This record gives sequence, structure tokens and C-alpha cells, in this order.
Amino acid sequence: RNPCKFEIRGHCLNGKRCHFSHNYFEWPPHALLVRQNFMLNRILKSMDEYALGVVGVLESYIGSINNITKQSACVAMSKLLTELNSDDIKKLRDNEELNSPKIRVYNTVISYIESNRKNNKQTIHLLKRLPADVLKKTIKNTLDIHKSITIN
Amino acid sequence: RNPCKFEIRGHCLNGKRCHFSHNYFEWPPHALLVRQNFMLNRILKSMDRTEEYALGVVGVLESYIGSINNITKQSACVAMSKLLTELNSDDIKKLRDNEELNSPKIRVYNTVISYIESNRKNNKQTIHLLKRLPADVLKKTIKNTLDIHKSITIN
Amino acid sequence: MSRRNPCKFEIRGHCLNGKRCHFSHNYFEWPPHALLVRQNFMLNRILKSMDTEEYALGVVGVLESYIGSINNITKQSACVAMSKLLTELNSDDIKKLRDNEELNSPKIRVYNTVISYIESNRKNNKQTIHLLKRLPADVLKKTIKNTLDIHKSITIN
Amino acid sequence: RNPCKFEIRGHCLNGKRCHFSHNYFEWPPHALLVRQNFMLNRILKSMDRTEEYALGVVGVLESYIGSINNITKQSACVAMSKLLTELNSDDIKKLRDNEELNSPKIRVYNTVISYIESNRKNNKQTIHLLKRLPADVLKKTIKNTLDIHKSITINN
RNA sequence: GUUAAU
RNA sequence: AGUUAAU
Ligand SMILES: [Zn+2]
Ligand SMILES: [Zn+2]
Ligand SMILES: [Zn+2]
Repeated sequence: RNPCKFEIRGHCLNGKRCHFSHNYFEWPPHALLVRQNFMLNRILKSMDEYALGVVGVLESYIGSINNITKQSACVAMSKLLTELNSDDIKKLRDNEELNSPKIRVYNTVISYIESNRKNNKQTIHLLKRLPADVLKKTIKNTLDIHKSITIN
Repeated sequence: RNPCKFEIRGHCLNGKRCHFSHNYFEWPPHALLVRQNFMLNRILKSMDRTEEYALGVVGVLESYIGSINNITKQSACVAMSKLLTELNSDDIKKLRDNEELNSPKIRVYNTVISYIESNRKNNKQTIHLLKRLPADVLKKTIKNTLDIHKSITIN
Repeated sequence: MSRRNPCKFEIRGHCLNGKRCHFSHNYFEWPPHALLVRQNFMLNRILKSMDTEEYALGVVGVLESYIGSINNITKQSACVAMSKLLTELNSDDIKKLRDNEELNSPKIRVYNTVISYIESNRKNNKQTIHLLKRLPADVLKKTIKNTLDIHKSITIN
Repeated sequence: RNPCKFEIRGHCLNGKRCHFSHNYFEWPPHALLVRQNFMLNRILKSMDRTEEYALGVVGVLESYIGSINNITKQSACVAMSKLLTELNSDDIKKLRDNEELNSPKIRVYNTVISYIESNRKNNKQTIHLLKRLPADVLKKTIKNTLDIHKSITINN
């Protein structure tokens, strides 16, 4: 009668031994919301250093701690580009008044976000061929926008 | 704990430093409804402008029809494809089926459906068509698209 | 956090107006019900993205009107209707309806021929519309009408 | 009127004969939750004996582990692949850090991940793999995974 | 004041 | 010609 906890996380695999509900019509709403988020997560994953996070991997490479190799930093960066969308960014861009230096940085990250969609495999490579000084300011500019869009 | 705002937009990338909740079970319903919409926007995008950004697509098309704001024909054919891909042919067919037959509005309802459909299969070759097509009639196929676009969303 | 009124263009997908639209495009400020319908319009775009007299009818009506040789249907147009209908049925649902009735029963071969079409067509609708464009008109009508009723069976009781 | 039960499960196909709502703007919010789950299940399915249906994939695997129900190795590998695709790597890395250094359980956790990932990339060759492992080693992989599956979902 | 799917 | 957004 209660919603099956496995169904909530995707799909019950316990055949007919399972006496919990698999009928969405019978489910309270929270279970239908929670289930939609595990399912979207699966659907998104199907279309392709751990306690630091991708962010702490990038904050460490800028700062040269925790021995982060440049290769491991462009892989992280690729992941952080996929979490940003270019329209939240184009809204930021056209609230900065004209000729502000901050417009060119905005368009620069957009080109990488867009290049990363088409193919994250060669977008990593275009980043490695950057020299670190400029790679690290690019990295720190996309960090700043990440915190900015999301918090405040 | 409160729901991690990075998680609401996708997936937190802050590792264990982040002490907000990443557990959908604890979240209030609004954060789950919001996250779902950020997530569908992301799924949809992953299967595929010089301060005319303020006009929008619709403002670029309406300035082109009226020959104002320096909207060249090329950038209005591009914008016309954007508009096509946002209409859904089904709710045109809906409207076309509410009219008496041999009303002239029916033949307008089918040029749009052929355009939204030709644009879905090939967005570009459809653009090709649009930019060779004499500005006279393109401007009324645009104004017809733009009227359907509005009326669908006005009840 | 403060509630606003939602852009009804954005509710149906993406607003194309720009800084001219003075309605909310920020989901953090919409009321629950607007977040609920957006998702439904957005799921229809996603699904559509990876797949006049006849629309009056519908697919069931153009299929039903084939059982009575009515409204000048064509075998070609009644088979497209059928695939379109199979892609609407779900392959795990008639496996429920096939594991409840007694063994050596006369309604398992229909099921398993439905199961055998539901997913012989999940692959492509070219080989499966031909797979019945050949089947005889007698067996067609009855086998077209066999899925029609599993369709309303599943959907109501 | 009440929402069309055919549109709840997808796309009503009755044309204009249908006397129920097809307008999401008018629906009670529960029907829109349900429809989304029905459509999520469909979006996801479109990205690819039989009395074993009663058993389900877990029935089938428990059965193999205990030499019950005449379950061939092929059939327990298939089902092990399906069991894998229902697991997500991130949930168990959550636990791999909750462990202590040089536990045994860090060895098992690492191994199922290698299987999830290979199962994602090529599920047909992960099955080919599982069907060459020593029968007893296969069954403990299987038992470990079943147990991870169980407590992922029931252990807060 | 002027704009408005207030 | 007042309440709500935008200037
Ligand atoms: Zn269950
Ligand atoms: Zn808008
Ligand atoms: Zn209906």
C-alpha cells in the first residue's frame, strides 16, 4: 500500500514478491516528486579527489596544492562547464554596462560551454594547449560565475 | 538541512565541503519542482547576438516585417527557424480542426506545419529555402507564424 | 523566493520575447502548478525530439473506421496508425496481463503477438508497418482490433 | 471534466471524440505528477523462458545463488546486468568514503563500480564477462551487489 | 504620470 | 482614476 522504495528510485526488480505499491495513482505526491528526480538523473547520465569535488579539484590546481595534474584539471573543468547553461550567462552579460571588461570573459566561457556540448573530448584538449597562467584565470572566471548564478 | 542550491540546478560539485541537503527525500516540494525544470531544460539541450538579444526572436521578426531596427534578412531567417522549433505542430492541427472547411485560414495553418516540420528534420536546408524566398511572402509567412505563436499561448 | 506571475510562453518551453517580457522566467518564483505544467510540455518536447480529416478521427478512429471499411481508409494509412498505436502501448503492462490467466488458455498468443509487435516496432516502424502491410485483410482487422482492446483494457480498470 | 486517462499515460489517441481534459492547465496537480512518471518511464525505455517474470530480476538472482528454480548462468548474467543498470555509481562512493581504511568492503565497492561502468558503456560485453567468471566468484559478486542494492534504498 | 497576458 | 510588476 505504501509506495515501493525501489520504484521511487527507478524500477522495482523484486517481481511479484513485492507487496508495496507500484501504482502511481496510489502514491502520495512527495513520492512522485522524489521519483521524478532520480529518473531525470538517470536519463541525463545515459546520454554520454572525490571528497574534494570537481570544485576543490579546480580550486587546488589554482594554488598548486593536492598535486592536481593539468590533465586532471581540464577533465574537471569539462565537468564544470556541463553544469552551466549559456543563457543564464547571457543574462549576466547584458546587465554589465558597455565595454566593461567582464563581457569578454562572459563570451569566452560561453564558447567553451558550447564547445563542451558538441564534444567534451576535444574541448578538454583545447584547454590543455592553453598555458597554465591563462588556463587558471579561465578556470577561476568560470568558478566565479558558477557561484554567482547559483548563490546571489 | 536546507536543499543545496547547486543540486537544485543540476548536481553539486563541492564534494563533502557542502553541508546542505542532497537528499531528495528531505526536500520540500517546491525545490523538487524547480530542479525538475532545470533538469528537463538540460536534457532537451543535449540532443542537438549584438544587442538584438533585447528584442528576442520575436522582436527580430517583428522588426524585420516592419523594416526597422536594422534586422537584415539573413538574421531574420535564422530567427524564423528558432521560432519554428518552439511551435508544436500538434496545437496548430488542433486549431485548424476548429474551423469550417474552405475557410482561407486553413491554408495558412498548413504552411506553418510544413515549415515547423521541414525545420525539424533539417533546420538548415529549411533556412536555405527561407532566405531565397521573396521578401514579400516570407514577411507574411513570418507574420502568420507570429500570430499563431501568440494565439496558442493566449488561451 | 517572492512569488511572481509566470511567463506563459516559458510555461510552454522557452520565451522568445527578451527583455521586453515583464513576466517571470525564474522557476524559484513560480507557483507549484506552473512548475507542474511546464514539465509536461517539456516532456512532450523531449519525447517528440527522439522519435486534416484523419486528425478529426484520431488514430483509434482511423483504425476503428478500418474495421468497418469506412471513410475511405487505405491499408497504407491504417498500418502507420497501428505502429503509432504500438509505440503508445507499454511492453511491461501486457506481461502483467499475461501472467494472471490460467495456463493453456486462448488469450496468450494474442498477448505474445502484441508483445511481439509492441517491441518489434520499438526498434523501427518501417519493418513493422511492412510486417502487417503483407498480413491478410482478414487477420489484420482482427489483430488490429486485438491491440485496440488491450489498449482500453489497460487504460481504465 | 476529469483528465483523460490516455493522456495521463502518454498521448490520447481518440481525436476529438474524447470528452475528457487534455489541457494540462486545468488538471489537478496529482494527475500531472503521475503523467510525468509515465512519460519519464517512456523517455528512458527509448534509450536501450519467461515464467521468471514472477520472480523478477532479484528473484532470479537469489535463485541462482541458492541453486533454486533451474536458473542458467546466462540468465543470471543478463539479470545481473539489469541489476547493475539500476544502480548509480555516486551513491556507493558516498559509502566508500564512510568506510575505514583497508576494510575488505572497500575492495567489493570498487569492484561493483567497475561493473556498473562497464555495464553502462557496453552491457553486452559485461554480460560476456560475467559468464566466464568461476561460478562461485560470480555468485558472490551477485550477492554483494544484491546487498548493496538492498541497503542503498533502505539505510539512512 | 506613462506602459500592461495587473 | 486607487492595488501589483516595469520605467
Ligand atoms: Zn517493489
Ligand atoms: Zn517571457
Ligand atoms: Zn483523450
